[PDB]
Amino acid sequence: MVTFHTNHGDIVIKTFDDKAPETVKNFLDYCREGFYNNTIFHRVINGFMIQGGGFEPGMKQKATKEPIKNEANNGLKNTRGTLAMARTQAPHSATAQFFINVVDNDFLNFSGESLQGWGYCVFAEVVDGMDVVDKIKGVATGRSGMHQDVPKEDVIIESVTVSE
Repeated sequence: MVTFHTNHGDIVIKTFDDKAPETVKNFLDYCREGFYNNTIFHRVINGFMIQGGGFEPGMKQKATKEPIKNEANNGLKNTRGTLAMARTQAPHSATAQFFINVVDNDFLNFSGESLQGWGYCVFAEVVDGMDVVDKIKGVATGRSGMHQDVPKEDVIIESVTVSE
């Protein structure tokens, strides 16, 4: 288990260690190294997802490790409350950024090992604090440089605690 301590409340998640082993290891290493301390949910789209783990306040992107393999061919679906890895168009490009699905986002799901099919790798699920996720997803947002859906007030991941 892992708890995001945000300035809107605690989000408790259970990792899917068997189904996305490299994603979960990559995630837990960032957690333990403090990488997510004082990052924000920088992209918030109600009825879609909330995305964070990349930027400090002022959209100062953090330096990351080399990207990880996409494990979305594990068959796990981007249903409400699941966590998945954000990434660019390249399927195996994900680094630290993740998002929480706030609806069932069936269109994000793996359908084939290809550009358009690879989809987004689910690696954990919220087990407590979906109320906090539902508060964050509804905050006011706006533009910030080349970025859209940036919360007008920072939604800050203050720190992460690991439970074993």
